[PDB]
Amino acid sequence: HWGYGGHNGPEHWHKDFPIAKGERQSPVDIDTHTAKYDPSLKPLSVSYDQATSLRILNNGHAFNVEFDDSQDKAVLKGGPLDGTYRLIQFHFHWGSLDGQGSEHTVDKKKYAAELHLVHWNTKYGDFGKAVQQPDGLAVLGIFLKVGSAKPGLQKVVDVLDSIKTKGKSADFTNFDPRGLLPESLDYWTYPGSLTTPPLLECVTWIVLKEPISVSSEQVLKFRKLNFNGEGEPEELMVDNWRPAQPLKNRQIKASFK
Ligand SMILES: [Zn+2]
Repeated sequence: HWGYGGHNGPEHWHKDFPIAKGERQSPVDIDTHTAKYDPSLKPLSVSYDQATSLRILNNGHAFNVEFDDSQDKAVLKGGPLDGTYRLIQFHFHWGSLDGQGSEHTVDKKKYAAELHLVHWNTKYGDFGKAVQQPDGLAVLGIFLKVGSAKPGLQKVVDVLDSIKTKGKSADFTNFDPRGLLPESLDYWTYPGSLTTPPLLECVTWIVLKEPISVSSEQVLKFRKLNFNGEGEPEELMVDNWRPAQPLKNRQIKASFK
């Protein structure tokens, strides 16, 4: 029953999911002056040329674009990672207004939205086994700011009318997630968690420094989605973000000087 409503939002999650008060929770504020440049970090390798998108789903919390993850098609490697991580889905978090929406913050700056590309470690065989391990997942986070349109986002925006409510899905083949990346792959990294219940502490976060630009119209169309199911009282799908959580005994590392 968790959500982002007036009585089931992030501040209530800990009652069903006590790990919400744990030691490695996400997101966090990235204090750029305390993050350490780590010259041992490698460039990120994002290999999406063979990615196979399948479907887009409104799950009641966000929409997920799902991929075929039964072979090494779309993988993330390098950076802080050991081994190979396969893309399973991406989704976004966004606000009701342009001044909030992101989950991670940068020196307390909130962006309008955040993209998460979720990948699982192939040495565990499946996503459900991977989430039980401290190196199971790698999530690439990309901030969105409102300005110029992102051409490679428009196919996502145009299908949202067809998945307005919880439990609706649409065929979403042939989408190229390379079109959602910024120019630079400089990043920050730290060990954390899923940002939705069950909030499992299985994620190596890789948060890009350079935001992508989207238009005001593109984000406006995200905000016309619904959290509810068909025929239920309309609840616009906005402010589906968890606020920043305590960093505790963790180090944020930067890939760049
Ligand atoms: Zn997310």
